[PDB]
Amino acid sequence: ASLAIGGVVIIGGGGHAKVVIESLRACGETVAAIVDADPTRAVLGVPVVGDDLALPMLREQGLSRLFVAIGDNRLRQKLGRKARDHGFSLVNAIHPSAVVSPSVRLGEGVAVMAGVAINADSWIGDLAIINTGAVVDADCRLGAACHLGPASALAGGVSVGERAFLGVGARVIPGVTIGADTIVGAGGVVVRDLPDSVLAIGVPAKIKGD
Amino acid sequence: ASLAIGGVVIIGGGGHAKVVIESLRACGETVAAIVDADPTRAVLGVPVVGDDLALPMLREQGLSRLFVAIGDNRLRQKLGRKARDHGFSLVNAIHPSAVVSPSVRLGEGVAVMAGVAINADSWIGDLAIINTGAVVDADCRLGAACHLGPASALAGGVSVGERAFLGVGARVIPGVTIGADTIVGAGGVVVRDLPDSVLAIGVPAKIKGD
Amino acid sequence: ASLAIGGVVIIGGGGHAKVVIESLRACGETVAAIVDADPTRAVLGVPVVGDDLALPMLREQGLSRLFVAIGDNRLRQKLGRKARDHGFSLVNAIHPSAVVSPSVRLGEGVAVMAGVAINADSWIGDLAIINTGAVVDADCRLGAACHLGPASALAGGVSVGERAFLGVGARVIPGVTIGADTIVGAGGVVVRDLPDSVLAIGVPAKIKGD
Ligand SMILES: CC(C)(COP(=O)(O)OP(=O)(O)OC[C@H]1O[C@@H](n2cnc3c(N)ncnc32)[C@H](O)[C@@H]1OP(=O)(O)O)[C@@H](O)C(=O)NCCC(=O)NCCS
Ligand SMILES: CC(C)(COP(=O)(O)OP(=O)(O)OC[C@H]1O[C@@H](n2cnc3c(N)ncnc32)[C@H](O)[C@@H]1OP(=O)(O)O)[C@@H](O)C(=O)NCCC(=O)NCCS
Ligand SMILES: CC(C)(COP(=O)(O)OP(=O)(O)OC[C@H]1O[C@@H](n2cnc3c(N)ncnc32)[C@H](O)[C@@H]1OP(=O)(O)O)[C@@H](O)C(=O)NCCC(=O)NCCS
Ligand SMILES: C[C@H]1O[C@H](OP(=O)(O)OP(=O)(O)OC[C@H]2O[C@@H](n3cnc4c(=O)[nH]c(N)nc43)[C@H](O)[C@@H]2O)[C@@H](O)[C@@H](O)[C@@H]1N
Ligand SMILES: C[C@H]1O[C@H](OP(=O)(O)OP(=O)(O)OC[C@H]2O[C@@H](n3cnc4c(=O)[nH]c(N)nc43)[C@H](O)[C@@H]2O)[C@@H](O)[C@@H](O)[C@@H]1N
Ligand SMILES: C[C@H]1O[C@H](OP(=O)(O)OP(=O)(O)OC[C@H]2O[C@@H](n3cnc4c(=O)[nH]c(N)nc43)[C@H](O)[C@@H]2O)[C@@H](O)[C@@H](O)[C@@H]1N
Ligand SMILES: [Cl-]
Ligand SMILES: [Cl-]
Ligand SMILES: [Cl-]
Ligand code: NA
Repeated sequence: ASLAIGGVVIIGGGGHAKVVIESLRACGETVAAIVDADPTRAVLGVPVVGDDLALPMLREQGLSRLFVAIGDNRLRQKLGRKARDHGFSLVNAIHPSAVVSPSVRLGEGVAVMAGVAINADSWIGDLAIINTGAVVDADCRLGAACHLGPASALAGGVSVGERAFLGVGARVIPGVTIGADTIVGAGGVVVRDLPDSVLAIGVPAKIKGD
Repeated sequence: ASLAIGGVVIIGGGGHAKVVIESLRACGETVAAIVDADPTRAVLGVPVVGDDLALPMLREQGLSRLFVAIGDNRLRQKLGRKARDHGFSLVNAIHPSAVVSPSVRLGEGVAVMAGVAINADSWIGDLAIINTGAVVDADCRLGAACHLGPASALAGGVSVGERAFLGVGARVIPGVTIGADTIVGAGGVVVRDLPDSVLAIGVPAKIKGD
Repeated sequence: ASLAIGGVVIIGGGGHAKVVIESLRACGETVAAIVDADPTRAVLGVPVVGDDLALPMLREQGLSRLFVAIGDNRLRQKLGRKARDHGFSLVNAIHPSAVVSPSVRLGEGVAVMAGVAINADSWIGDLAIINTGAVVDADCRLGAACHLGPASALAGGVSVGERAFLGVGARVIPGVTIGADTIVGAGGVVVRDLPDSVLAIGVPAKIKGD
């Protein structure tokens, strides 16, 4: 738990964390430490210092910036609130190759991976993930802790509910609203609104029941 | 109608205009004014000065560069001809993140959005839209006023007819020709030539009649 | 066969070569000559000097760097071995717009086109093609001489066998293994492992027999 001052604490030490670490370093930021539910190491050279019980120690030692690198959307949302309760500020991890329009509103704790484009007047909720190569056209609204998977695309005016997940290569046509907690499978093409809490797959995407 | 000299006039004041405005500003250009069929405001800080009846006034006051920011392909084509009749030059609106190969032939009034790649020896007709994240591989031929939607992709040697439209995430395999005025739905995967004036949807794309 | 010293020899003079030539020139490299099975010209200003029988002459004259610009995966693999037997080093042709993470392991003779992203801890075999706009998420393993077509995407932890081919816009969900010599059609969405030597198409991708 000997750290250098000033850097970013990461919650989570998986594959998603690797990619976030490399976005932060590409921006010139320093990653100080990881906390992981397996407290046993290092991720890309960043030390795993403990589990979430190490958060107060990290804060006391002067570290105050944090990113939640956990793919699971509800868990990420809960951990972001825990981190803020412990006095951390949630940074954004935006790869320098991402194109984020100057009229985009960004929340906090947002991941925006390499190759992303986000166009005019889009709003991006806290703790959203806009993954590698994803496209978000103008006037979209992305709720807190949703996840646009790699190579997915939203055409204009699409709203994505809190904690919704779009799989790799999913597509949404203009004006569509997708409910909270909804999953679009990989490659699904969404051509009408989706309610909350369903799973939709196919071209066109169709809701799959039990 | 008090303007600064030297900038670009925009026909259209919708969501597409927002994105074009931001491409032009990312290149260091100034947008002078919008003309919109609803002559009532501002779009991203650009004043709406009137409807298309204001074109001659704008030209007389020394403005001579124009972009047609209208998604509808036939309407865009008609408005580009009107603009040229009124003595405007049609500029291109190419986001600085777009990769346009040095052997690409570009027309005039072309939009090329953020994250696009256009490879060797492709030809891009006047008033085409190559939207956000779209890929155009080598040796493609894009007719005037066609529209490759966001995240769409053409493999090599594909020809797209005048005013054809490919929806978000559409794909075309090598060597395919798509007729004029044809629509490929979002996510459609085109594996054989399409004639003029049809609608094709699905993986693989199939023509949908009445 | 009068050449300038120091540049890259290209095997193949087709559409793929055009794109590779332009990646190399975008990096400031000089392309010295093409050898093509049709020994009859120039490709983008690069002289065709002969067929593969000209390799020893080229080496003797001091040229030692080579790229194999042949789309056919098995043929490319064979030609890369021939080139190395003749004393050439196989360079990589990585467009400057590609984002290649600093923990990616790259082989030799690899093409990485414009707009590609390759994330943390991915390994890319010799003579792989990562084509225009393709995305490779973290922890992927790409075998020698495979081809990820334009706008394709691998989510995390995907393994692609030697000489496998993914068509334009193909998608693979996390953790999937695709066998050697397997073809995924354009737009195919792979949701379970694929054995060697099959063809799979559709959303979801399904193996197509005779
Ligand atoms: C749709 C999904 C959520 C289903 O997971 P699951 O319910 O465990 O489903 P299974 O793998 O057991 O397959 C269920 C059935 O749906 C089909 N299926 C699975 N995923 C599909 C998809 N994306 N599109 C269409 N059909 C799909 C399967 O072929 C199977 O069909 P069957 O009835 O013929 O066997 C999942 O396959 C998916 O697409 N995940 C995306 C994950 C992702 O992209 N992650 C990126 C993280 S960065
Ligand atoms: C294909 C499209 C043009 C059809 O529009 P429409 O004819 O008004 O069709 P509807 O929304 O009434 O739906 C018609 C039927 O086709 C199906 N469908 C619609 N779009 C589909 C698509 N892209 N792929 C496959 N099926 C589709 C619907 O499920 C419906 O099926 P049903 O017979 O089971 O009800 C449209 O859905 C589309 O894909 N638009 C793309 C727009 C776009 O990407 N814009 C980006 C601008 S930058
Ligand atoms: C799948 C593929 C390999 C099949 O080639 P092929 O076996 O010669 O097939 P054909 O063109 O004769 O069509 C065979 C059948 O499969 C269907 N089909 C073809 N390609 C398909 C695809 N990608 N997805 C779903 N169905 C497809 C056809 O509609 C036809 O169906 P039918 O039985 O109703 O006629 C090919 O179409 C493909 O997708 N190629 C991708 C090439 C590419 O992306 N290259 C980029 C290089 S950089
Ligand atoms: C967006 C990505 O999300 C998922 O990636 P991921 O990195 O979140 O998932 P995994 O690789 O399983 O790693 C999650 C890591 O997160 C840790 N973890 C799991 N729960 C906790 C927790 O409560 N607190 C802390 N501090 N860490 C936790 C696990 O011990 C594990 O090391 C996967 O679904 C990927 O496919 C996807 N690309
Ligand atoms: C490429 C894009 O095309 C479409 O976007 P768009 O910006 O063209 O569409 P809208 O948002 O409806 O806006 C069109 C604007 O264009 C104006 N307009 C419509 N017709 C005219 C016209 O004849 N002359 C002028 N000067 N303006 C015209 C309308 O009054 C409206 O303000 C949509 O289909 C989008 O989903 C798509 N991304
Ligand atoms: C990745 C790309 O692969 C394929 O492109 P390609 O450039 O390899 O294919 P083609 O345009 O037919 O050109 C292949 C060139 O490669 C030459 N060639 C074919 N065989 C040989 C060879 O053994 N030695 C040499 N030196 N050259 C060979 C042919 O004479 C021809 O000029 C196509 O499938 C494209 O659609 C795809 N984008
Ligand atoms: Cl660091
Ligand atoms: Cl301006
Ligand atoms: Cl050169
Ligand atoms: Na892209």
